[PDB]
Amino acid sequence: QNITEEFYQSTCSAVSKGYLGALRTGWYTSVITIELSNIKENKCNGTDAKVKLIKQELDKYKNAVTDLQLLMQSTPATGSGSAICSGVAVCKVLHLEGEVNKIKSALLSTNKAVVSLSNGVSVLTFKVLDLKNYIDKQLLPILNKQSCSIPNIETVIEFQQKNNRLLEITREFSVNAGVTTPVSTYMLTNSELLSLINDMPITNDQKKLMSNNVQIVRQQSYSIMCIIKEEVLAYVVQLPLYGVIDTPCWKLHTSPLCTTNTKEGSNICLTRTDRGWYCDNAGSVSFFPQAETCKVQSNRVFCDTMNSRTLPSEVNLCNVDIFNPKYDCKIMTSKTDVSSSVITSLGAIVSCYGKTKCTASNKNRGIIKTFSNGCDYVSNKGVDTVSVGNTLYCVNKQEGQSLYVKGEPIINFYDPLVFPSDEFDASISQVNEKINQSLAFIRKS
Amino acid sequence: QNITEEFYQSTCSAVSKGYLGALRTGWYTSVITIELSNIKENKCNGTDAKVKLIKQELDKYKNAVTDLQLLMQSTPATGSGSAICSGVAVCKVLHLEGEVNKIKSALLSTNKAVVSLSNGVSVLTFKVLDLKNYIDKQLLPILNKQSCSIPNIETVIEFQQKNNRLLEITREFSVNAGVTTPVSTYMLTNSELLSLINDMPITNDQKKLMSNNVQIVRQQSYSIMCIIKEEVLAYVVQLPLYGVIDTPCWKLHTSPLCTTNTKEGSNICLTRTDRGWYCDNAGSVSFFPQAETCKVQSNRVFCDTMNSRTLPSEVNLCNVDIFNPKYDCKIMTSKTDVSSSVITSLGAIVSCYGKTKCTASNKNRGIIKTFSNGCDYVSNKGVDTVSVGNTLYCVNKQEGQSLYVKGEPIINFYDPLVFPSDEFDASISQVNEKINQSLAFIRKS
Amino acid sequence: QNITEEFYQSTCSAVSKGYLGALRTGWYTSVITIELSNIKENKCNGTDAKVKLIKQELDKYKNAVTDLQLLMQSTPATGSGSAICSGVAVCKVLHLEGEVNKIKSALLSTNKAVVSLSNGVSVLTFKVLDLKNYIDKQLLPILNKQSCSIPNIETVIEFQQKNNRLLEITREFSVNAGVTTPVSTYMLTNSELLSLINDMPITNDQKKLMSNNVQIVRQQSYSIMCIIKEEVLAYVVQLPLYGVIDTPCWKLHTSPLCTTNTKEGSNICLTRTDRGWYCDNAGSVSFFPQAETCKVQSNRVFCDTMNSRTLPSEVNLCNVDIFNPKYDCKIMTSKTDVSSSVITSLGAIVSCYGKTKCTASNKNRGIIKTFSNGCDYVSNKGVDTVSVGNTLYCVNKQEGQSLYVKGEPIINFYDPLVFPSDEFDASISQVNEKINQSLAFIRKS
Ligand SMILES: *[C@@H]1O[C@H](CO)[C@@H](O)[C@H](O)[C@H]1NC(C)=O
Ligand SMILES: *[C@@H]1O[C@H](CO)[C@@H](O)[C@H](O)[C@H]1NC(C)=O
Ligand SMILES: *[C@@H]1O[C@H](CO)[C@@H](O)[C@H](O)[C@H]1NC(C)=O
Ligand SMILES: *[C@@H]1O[C@H](CO)[C@@H](O)[C@H](O)[C@H]1NC(C)=O
Ligand SMILES: *[C@@H]1O[C@H](CO)[C@@H](O)[C@H](O)[C@H]1NC(C)=O
Ligand SMILES: *[C@@H]1O[C@H](CO)[C@@H](O)[C@H](O)[C@H]1NC(C)=O
Ligand SMILES: [Zn+2]
Ligand SMILES: [Zn+2]
Ligand SMILES: [Zn+2]
Ligand SMILES: [Zn+2]
Ligand SMILES: [Zn+2]
Ligand SMILES: [Zn+2]
Repeated sequence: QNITEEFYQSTCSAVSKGYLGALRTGWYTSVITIELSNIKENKCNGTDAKVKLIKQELDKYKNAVTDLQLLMQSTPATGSGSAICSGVAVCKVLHLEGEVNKIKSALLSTNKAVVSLSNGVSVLTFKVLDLKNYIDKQLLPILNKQSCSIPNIETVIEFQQKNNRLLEITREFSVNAGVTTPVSTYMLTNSELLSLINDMPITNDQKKLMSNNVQIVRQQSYSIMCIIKEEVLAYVVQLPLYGVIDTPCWKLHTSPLCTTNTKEGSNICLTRTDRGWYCDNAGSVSFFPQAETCKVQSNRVFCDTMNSRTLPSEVNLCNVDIFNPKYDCKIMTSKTDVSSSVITSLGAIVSCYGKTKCTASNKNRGIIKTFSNGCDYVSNKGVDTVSVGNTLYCVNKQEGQSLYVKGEPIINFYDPLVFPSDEFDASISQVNEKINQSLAFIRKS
Repeated sequence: QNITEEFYQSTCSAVSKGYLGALRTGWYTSVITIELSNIKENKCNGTDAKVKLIKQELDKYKNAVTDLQLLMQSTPATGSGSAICSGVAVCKVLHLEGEVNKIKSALLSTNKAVVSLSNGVSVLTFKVLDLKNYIDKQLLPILNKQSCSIPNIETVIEFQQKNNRLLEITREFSVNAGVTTPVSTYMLTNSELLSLINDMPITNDQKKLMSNNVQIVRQQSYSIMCIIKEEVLAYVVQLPLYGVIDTPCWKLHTSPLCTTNTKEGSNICLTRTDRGWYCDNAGSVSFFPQAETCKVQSNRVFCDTMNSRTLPSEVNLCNVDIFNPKYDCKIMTSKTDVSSSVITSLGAIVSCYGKTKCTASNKNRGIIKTFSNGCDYVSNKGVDTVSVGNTLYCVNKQEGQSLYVKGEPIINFYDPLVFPSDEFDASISQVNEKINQSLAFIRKS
Repeated sequence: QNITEEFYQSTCSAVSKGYLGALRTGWYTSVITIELSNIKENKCNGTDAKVKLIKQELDKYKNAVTDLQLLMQSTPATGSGSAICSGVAVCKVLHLEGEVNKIKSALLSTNKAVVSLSNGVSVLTFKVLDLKNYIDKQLLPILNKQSCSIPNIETVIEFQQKNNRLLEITREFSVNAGVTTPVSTYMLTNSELLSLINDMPITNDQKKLMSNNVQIVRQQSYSIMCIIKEEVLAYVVQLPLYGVIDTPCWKLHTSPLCTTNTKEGSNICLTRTDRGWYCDNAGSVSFFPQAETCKVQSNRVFCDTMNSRTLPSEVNLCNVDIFNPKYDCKIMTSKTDVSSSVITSLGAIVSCYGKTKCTASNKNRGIIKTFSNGCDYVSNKGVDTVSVGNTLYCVNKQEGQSLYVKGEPIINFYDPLVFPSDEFDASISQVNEKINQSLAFIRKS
């Protein structure tokens, strides 16, 4: 909806509100079949280039099938095994005797058909390529003789077009140990993907969402290779199910908050930790530390709960009351006062220290704000770039309202001498108790 | 052989035993040649589309050769230079005058031939593509006249098939600064790779291993571009030699071990460090911290010693006796009691703290175990998924025996007040001495 | 110029001097247009394979245009937005009404033309592909009838060659959300890149530099997709401008510096931090912590200031005087004495501790130096490999002069008992004051 921002001068942090989240909570698997031709090598009298070209392209069909066969005899484990158990279970059903015969019967007349497997999964099966029809009708009557018949150059070219998708799928499945991500258009065409989305047991408001963000759907999908058996090549595409739709999502941005003394070695720093995406999820907050686990389309966010952290909903109160022991508001400390900048959703946080020249300029007006020593913030309204030292950042031109929450920087509440300057993932209340215990050691003496 | 597991309740860690390791200790280089045609651009009377198509494809042959030439005038350094010295030394020999003339003579009649270079290396050379034969026989008599002769569409298509492998190799060598990894099927076909494996100075038991794991061999190989000189395109493929075969390998899994007090801010945590693959290697243990440096095929492990750490064999005794100062059993400490789970080889470790809902469910039975506060473990026998908060993990369905080693969690042996909660790569005996020194400061006062 | 090295025995660090740097400080954008044909699907009497092949390839042209259209309706945000503001601003100008009509007029007769946009940018526009000319002249008179005319197989093949570049560009723009990097030869051919370099407002000495390192230029460039409007496909290529040329650049290499006591648990370690590339830049030093932000061609370095840190020029004095509080010479401390090696530009630093077998061998001479416990260094003159434990490193064979700066290891100046063994990003003067404060706590008692 409306993207807004709030910069907290007290903690040198910003929160971008107003995002609508789509959290993946389930998987929808689908079987993709390719009708193959069970043929063995045949040698006949061949000389003219058209016979050679067909036999050359026919061998690329042969090596592609054998490459997929030795891939399933020994399949190397992948780091995606903890996320593909839903689709891997489907490949084990197809390897059972008689199960490939079922999908082979349902896809006898149409491209799409629903198939009830022997494991209780009513999966939707597609036949995206038919090589048995082309080889047995156009190639076998030409090559299964004493001397090879002469094929036309149209047949040589038409067969290279059909065989191409098989070769490209074997290429991806071989280099990725049968589990590929994202799902390419070779694994599933955009036309096939939209038709697959439409047939999903999801709401009409949810089908419009996945259809407008098909590239994000591909990046959050898996393609799993199953088995080759009885002239059938089958592989499972594992598509995301977003059980959480239109949930509030905020992104926390943090920057170092140091003191501004004039002698280096006499300054202490403080920075909020656990920056990233926070979204309401099932009575708690799902935090996403990794940056690539949430795809954004500027109004919206698409996250995967596979790489998330479950936090109490009180964690959002660290932005308004950080000194409350009721919520573990975590920080890191040091004595490294180096200047930096963070480009937020509607502006930029600037931490300027030392002799560094920090500024924000407009392309046609020039320098419109020069930052002093400390932590500050600037809106994107009228600002194009932000320069910190010899580094120039670009400000996001997204429309929205920024709110500057003025307040005393909390680093000024700390006596420098007894400060813990080597804390990593420490809570605010944790550090204060460590300071109260270290001050008693000076009180008695 | 038999994959087994041992979960240590005292240290919240699991060790997966029974893996057979294959550690790379050497390199076997091989020269791959492509016979090129030394031709310059020729212009003749051309109009019909077949002459244009040949000249268009002929220019793609020309720009591909010139692109490889300017790549060798200035070749950017790569991060693989510390691992390709064996193959880079071979390219420098070919750049010597008269050395390319030798391999050009040995490959005069056959595709494969052994060549003794001028540096003491008896390397095996392959001729995988012959473009000089096709250009000089089928194209030059057509184009080296006053007016161009009319080539058939079979020639136009047959030349695009042969020229394709050259264009794809130049594409990989250009984007990767002459050093590509893994070695694609364009650099070396599966047929050429198996034939190359067979001719290696390794045991017959070792040839069967590399032939059943060709994809892992590709991922642990390098393709290095040499020189283009005297109508010859040569590049070295650097293949792995596994001097260590069938060595015991165990994978250590660790999870946070915290106390279970009811007031947050009064709990301390502890976690074993240096998780990853450990393998016996030459009287010591080779530890692999990076996750991608060891490829697994579920019975076996394929690691590269390039990114390994050499540890004394006593490091394995940290799983049975962690408090022994004879071996530096390292841990990290904090006060961050956040729930998490780790999917092991035969089960899952669960560290549950706070209000987090941790559970393990079966697809048809439902919740079969609910974890309480602390660190626990569950077998894969009967378990399909593990849920921690809003995150659901998939359990590996590998067959094996798990062993639950009961014991008091070592975190209970620590007084919370004087605990060091900010140690990173500290030893157990190191921390205890720091606690004995900090307790004396309270003893005197 | 001349690459030299200096190893500091006192700090276990090496500095490789003599590199000439090229720091990117600006962007030069250019518009790349592809003339498309505004056609809708037409159905006529078609049977022979040539009509089917044209209509099949024509649909791949249709889906490629529609895929680029739905990509611009909703474009996912990328992590490169902070570096593509220069090029993104150009795409917004083309989306204005009447602006695409201007470039469409300038490119009416030639491939290249300068166009003054409605935002003050005098950009250079290229027309690299003309599909409207081929479709409207060779395909529309064949297909826009009652029954389809029979096209020759030369037309079917000639159209697959022209349409291929469009399909490959749509593939890259779709998987990368309209912002691709590096810029492939499909986005911009080597012939087009060199011509684009030549027309740049840079010095003749600067054009020779970019032309000899086109692959590095591609890796530091961006390709941004603009809009499809009025039979024109336009996208911006953002090329680097190196405002800093021939600047001195040094690379700092660090290795752990531990004590050599015989009882483990009684040793302390120390390591300089902030290793990487340092270059003089505008009166300060630009430090590059990330390894991939600087491309090297062995004489030269090509860095991007987008991911850099601005430090005072006094930071170089940490190599000759580390104990001076005037510059924050930062270190990290621990008690982890594990052996390791670092391959430098002209040699190798070796930190050998414990029972580890550290050595440096020559291929024909064997072991030429055996390292003892502590930190040492070896030149590349006569050395081929360096072995530490079960790990073998390769030494860079670059020509240059090494200088061994002898000195007492600074770790011996520290009393082990009161040492801070858990400091991360701490300054030398910071740690010494923490030791002076901890010794007073023992002085009074
Ligand atoms: C967003 O802001 C506009 C004002 O520009 C307001 O009219 C609208 O109601 C806001 N949307 C929501 C969901 O509050
Ligand atoms: C064609 O086949 C015959 C056998 O039917 C064989 O004798 C002859 O050599 C073949 N022609 C070739 C191989 O060119
Ligand atoms: C593996 O376990 C089986 C029991 O299922 C046993 O018969 C076999 O000997 C074991 N293998 C080894 C190498 O001990
Ligand atoms: C063909 O070649 C002749 C010279 O031999 C030249 O005069 C003529 O223009 C050419 N035809 C073209 C270029 O179409
Ligand atoms: C590099 O070293 C050579 C000596 O081998 C010397 O002649 C030359 O002047 C040096 N270059 C520079 C720029 O100092
Ligand atoms: C050819 O077109 C005619 C109409 O003009 C139509 O009746 C006929 O069925 C077509 N032939 C086909 C579709 O094979
Ligand atoms: Zn069929
Ligand atoms: Zn951020
Ligand atoms: Zn030959
Ligand atoms: Zn693990
Ligand atoms: Zn035109
Ligand atoms: Zn280095």
